[PDB]
Amino acid sequence: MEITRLLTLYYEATPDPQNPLEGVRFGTSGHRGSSLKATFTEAHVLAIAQAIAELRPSFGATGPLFLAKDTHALSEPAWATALSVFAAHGIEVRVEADGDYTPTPLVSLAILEHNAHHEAKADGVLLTPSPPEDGGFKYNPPTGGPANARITRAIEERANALLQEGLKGVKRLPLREALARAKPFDYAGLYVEKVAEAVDLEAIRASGLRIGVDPLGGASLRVWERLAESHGLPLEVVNMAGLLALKDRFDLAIGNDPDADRHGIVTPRGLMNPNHYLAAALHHLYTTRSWPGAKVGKTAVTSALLDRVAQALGREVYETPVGFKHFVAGLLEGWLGFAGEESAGASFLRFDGRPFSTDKDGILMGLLAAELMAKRGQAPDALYEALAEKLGRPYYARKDLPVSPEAKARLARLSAKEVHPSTLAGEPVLQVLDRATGNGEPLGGIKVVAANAWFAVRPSGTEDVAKVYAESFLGEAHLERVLEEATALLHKALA
Amino acid sequence: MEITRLLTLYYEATPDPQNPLEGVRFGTSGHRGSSLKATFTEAHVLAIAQAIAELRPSFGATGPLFLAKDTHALSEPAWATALSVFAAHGIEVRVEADGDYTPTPLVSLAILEHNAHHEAKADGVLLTPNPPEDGGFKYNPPTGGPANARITRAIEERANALLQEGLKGVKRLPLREALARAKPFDYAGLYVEKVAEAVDLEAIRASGLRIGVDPLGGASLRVWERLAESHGLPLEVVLLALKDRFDLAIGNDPDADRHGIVTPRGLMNPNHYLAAALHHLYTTRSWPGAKVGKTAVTSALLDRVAQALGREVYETPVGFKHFVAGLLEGWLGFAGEESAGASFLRFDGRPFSTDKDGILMGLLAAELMAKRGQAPDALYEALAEKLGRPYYARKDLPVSPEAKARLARLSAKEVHPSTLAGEPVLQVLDRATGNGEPLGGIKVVAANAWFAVRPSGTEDVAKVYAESFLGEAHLERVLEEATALLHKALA
Repeated sequence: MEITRLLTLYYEATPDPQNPLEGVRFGTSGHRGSSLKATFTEAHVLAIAQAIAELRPSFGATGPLFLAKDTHALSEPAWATALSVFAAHGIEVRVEADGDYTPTPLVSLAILEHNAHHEAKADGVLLTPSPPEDGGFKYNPPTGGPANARITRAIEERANALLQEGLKGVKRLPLREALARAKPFDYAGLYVEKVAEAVDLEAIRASGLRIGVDPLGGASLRVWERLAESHGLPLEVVNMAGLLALKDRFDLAIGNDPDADRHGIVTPRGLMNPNHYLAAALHHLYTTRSWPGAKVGKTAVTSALLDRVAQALGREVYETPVGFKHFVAGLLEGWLGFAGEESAGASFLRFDGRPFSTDKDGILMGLLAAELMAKRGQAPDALYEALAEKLGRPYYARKDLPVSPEAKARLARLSAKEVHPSTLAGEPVLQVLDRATGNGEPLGGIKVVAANAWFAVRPSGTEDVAKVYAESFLGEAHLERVLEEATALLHKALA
Repeated sequence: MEITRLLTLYYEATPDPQNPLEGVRFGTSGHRGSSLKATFTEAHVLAIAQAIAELRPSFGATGPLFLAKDTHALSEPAWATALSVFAAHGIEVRVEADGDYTPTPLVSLAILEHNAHHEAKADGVLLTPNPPEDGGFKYNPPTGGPANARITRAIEERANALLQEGLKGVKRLPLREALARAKPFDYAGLYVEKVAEAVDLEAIRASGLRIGVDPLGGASLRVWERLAESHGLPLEVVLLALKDRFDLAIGNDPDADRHGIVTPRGLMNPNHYLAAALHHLYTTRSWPGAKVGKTAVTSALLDRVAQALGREVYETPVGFKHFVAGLLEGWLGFAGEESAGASFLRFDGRPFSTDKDGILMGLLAAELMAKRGQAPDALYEALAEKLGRPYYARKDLPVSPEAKARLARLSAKEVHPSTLAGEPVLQVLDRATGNGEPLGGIKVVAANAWFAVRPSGTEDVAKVYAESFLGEAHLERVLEEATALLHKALA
């Protein structure tokens, strides 16, 4: 009674109209929850899909809608629900042709290629929670990436409005009919073809390397197999990358999560720290691509090693608040060559300089590790080693400080002016920020920055706790010194 | 995998109003179907639950309704749907207190036990089907056992009427609300205490035997573990029970109304086990005037065994429902069926379970080996040597859609040979010798062999059952003449 109960609740459970916490909370990662908590039910999908069908035009999407779903249990029912209402709105929905699952970056690609050649722009709906065992509903506009706050805010309001009026305003069609309406689309077909213009597939097939790829039960199965059998890639499809280390008997092994927007890198030395791989990937990228006037994008809590890698390569960084959405415009327009988070997510531009995928691409990042080892005659983790030695070795850590429901609110109002220590673990504070250096947008929480270490602290949008991040290029002892002062300072301000 | 699809289709799919094959088909086994074929969907459950809610009064049930579900995926949502509807009608619904699943026999006991101490009689609803791909909805009246044809026919029409009118007449509650109104009931608890009134548990406890029990991922998991615990029974809970490191092993199907017996010699043929059980039962219980119940297709060894003990046989059409009344009123101490399903009376002549009880039969197999000092299969061997060894064959003959209709019109007149496999035909029947009700099909009886032919209710098939006490080669002659006779009559 776990999975069967899980799907029965999706349909049998409904959110409490009077409980703001069970309604549609469309954020940076779309709407997420679980039927076990009544936070992700048929009710939620009907409202969000209805809302998107109504606001779609205003968002500038008049063409087809690319529908996808990952391997999460609740995604199955969601896909059915969404498809059913959209089809009832006459919108041309495009569903997976080969298989039933479509990784997030493939939808991103399908939208981009479409709007680059058609007037009636397309958008996309991805039913994926990211990842334990909960549902997710994400929207990607004609930009082909995570929707911005204006669009999410508008979806959320309408969804809750419909929900609040009992859904009497939702139009639906029976699955059977909707399905007869849907138009099959070869997502992977398009992927295998175009990815060749972002990654040197040639250099990989002639590398003599033995690359392993574990779809980890995710949705990247079909695309990996087709990438291998369509470019003659030396990669074995053997069904982040949790426990892919099972067999370090490959020259390199790639892993992807359910919607494959994230990646894990394994080598004989083991599983790479996400931040460390980004560092290496970044160096390899800006060392082989010609991206005139293209900055390096990253979130405020992303490793500063990327910062040091960019400087060493005469490249400028564009720091933003957490949320891959802040990179979308930058990638879509070409001024961001590489964009990544510390959460094992990233993407970069094709050679051309044009965008490949505006959302996080776990597949592209996996292929790159292969290309990196190929062209450089050096493993990715060994590249990180060379980077750490020359530019500085980062020590990252993060902790959560439980906070009283009242202090949690005080944290929300906290700003740079209230957090101004002259020192950080023995170093002169160079900056205190409450806005992202790249776009100047507020970043929710503050960041204290020193020459070799920095720390940030932001409120948890779910539970009453403060999320503190800290990094240092001076060692574990120093890193603890930073966390202590961070914690300390943090409580003084929330007192 | 295909399982999330199976459950999603339970809700996203519905039966076509213009196609009778997808409507409610409440037979002897209740309603069975699959969402993958729009034959078992929320529409179906909503319609049946609503039908039963409106008809319970006329069926004589004005008390609690015992709800239960097995381990079939489609049983989960069906439980939710049924509970919601029943709750909306103010019906007091009893649900599984321990674990989430509950075996058919355990519901039967609860009804019987309740109706023997209250005036507002109780009934039950079990959500169970068959393969993992489908589910079912069964109803057990105040009798405690499978509903008869009258009730079943009433449920079917009302349910299809609702479906035809889009379910406009279906009222329900949100699961959560219905769930709050649900009264938890400890099924296994009542079973563990009362079973000691039907089988000699002390004998098993002291037997020194090592028994193995394989619930097979079914709903009987809890009751078994609790039986071993509350009685000191040498039962180890774990038909692939093919891992004979026990003196005796037991298997049960999902809803536990069927049993499978395993000994170092292998898996006992269902019919054979029934023979052994029947003998041990009548050479051990004192059931004054209690006849032996069996279906027209169940092995004749049972007839011989009953004859050897001076007991009358009461043969009926297929369908355990034909034994309910007899078990309920005491005139039949044992009721068995070739499909590995049986039940019997309590030591004192009172009903224990009026429906098939794979747990009872399983416990009985151990009591048998404990009290007799011989395995169930060694007993069957002795009965076969003394009264005659049976050879049973089953065979489905696919028939054109046209013959399927002629088959349904076939009677004793059309199938009347003078001899069967070189033996004089004693009687040709199209009625059951016990009650006298049509057995739907025909049966040809010789002194040492017989064969029956009946229409499958689900597909264009004529089912042929043949048995001979003369060996393999002779069985082959019985089948052949049988299929030959069948084709000719359906030409």
